[PDB]
Amino acid sequence: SASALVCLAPGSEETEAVTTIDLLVRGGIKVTTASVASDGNLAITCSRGVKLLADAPLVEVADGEYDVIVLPGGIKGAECFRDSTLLVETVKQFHRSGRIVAAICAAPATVLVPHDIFPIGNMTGFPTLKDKIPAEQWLDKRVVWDARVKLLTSQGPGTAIDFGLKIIDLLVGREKAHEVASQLVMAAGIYNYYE
Amino acid sequence: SASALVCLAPGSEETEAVTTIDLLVRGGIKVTTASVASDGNLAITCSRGVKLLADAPLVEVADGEYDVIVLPGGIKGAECFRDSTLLVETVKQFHRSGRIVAAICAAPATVLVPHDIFPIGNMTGFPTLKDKIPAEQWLDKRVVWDARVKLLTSQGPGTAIDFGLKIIDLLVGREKAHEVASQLVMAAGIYNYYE
Repeated sequence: SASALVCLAPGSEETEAVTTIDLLVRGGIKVTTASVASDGNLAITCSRGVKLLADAPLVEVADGEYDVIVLPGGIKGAECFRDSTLLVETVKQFHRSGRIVAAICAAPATVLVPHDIFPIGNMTGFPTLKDKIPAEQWLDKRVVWDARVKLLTSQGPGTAIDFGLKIIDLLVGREKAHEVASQLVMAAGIYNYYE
Repeated sequence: SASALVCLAPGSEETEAVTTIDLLVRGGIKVTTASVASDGNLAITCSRGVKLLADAPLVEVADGEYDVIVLPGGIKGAECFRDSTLLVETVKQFHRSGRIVAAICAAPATVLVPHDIFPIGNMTGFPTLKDKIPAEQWLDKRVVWDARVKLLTSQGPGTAIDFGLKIIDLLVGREKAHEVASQLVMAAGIYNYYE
């Protein structure tokens, strides 16, 4: 019965968003995609021109029963997220209500830091944006999970598998993470959750 | 400069398709997505439910100036490709005219082998479908490039980066492939075009 809300804005990074969605569905997690900062328009043009159709406007789904809210990166998508009062409030509400916030690539530095959503609490993001993340919070790691604040972060398009697998591990369990990983033909240095 | 025709069908594997498109654009390759939906529909529902929009129906663009035709996997999307006379015709024409055919995951075994498009040449594909590739052609490599017949194949969602980078190497060159790789935060077991 686990579910995820995956946010999409103009300029979101399509590999990050789609890889994550696909893995979550492979993990048996129900995914809803939400259009952010488009006044309800479901057509989203991503950072390298891939066009997606979101399921619903964020304002219609923000109050639902999801276990995780996912913020893909892509600098311009992340800026839309940052500048959306609804997005920011929804992320805060997910946190305060004991749910997971998952953010990749530009999203940590661009969305979470300026709004002080997670002012203590370990976090990563795209490495060339390292300086935008407070020194004491930064870790240069493919995926960072801070259970104290239920914050999952990750670094880039190439870490989207690692990111999605950790969401599965947290929501469904290790066995299912391995089941999913085992069918992807993953590169050798990525953790596969085996026994 | 270089261009790529990326085919899409109902049931295409969205991580494979989108990762490839993203990397090709990062490589400076002009990408056109073509719907192989039998009715010409462009709003494609992929294998895990992601809704992608194709630029054009295949009939309108099959005759274009492209250096490579790319066949994503996904079982039902590859079946659509196999069962499309225009798709098969187009792949044969790319091959006979000295251009590249690139196929990942289910596409080699489902599209290429039944139509005997490559009676000679090394190929890979999704490992659980290995028995569907003639033993004399099968290799268990993340990416297989057979220059003799200009056939590029790859194995799964987790090899989509490897696949896309090799397309860049072939269409643009090693420098650009390395440039793109270096932006991704990719895992250590993916060749990064250094040396």
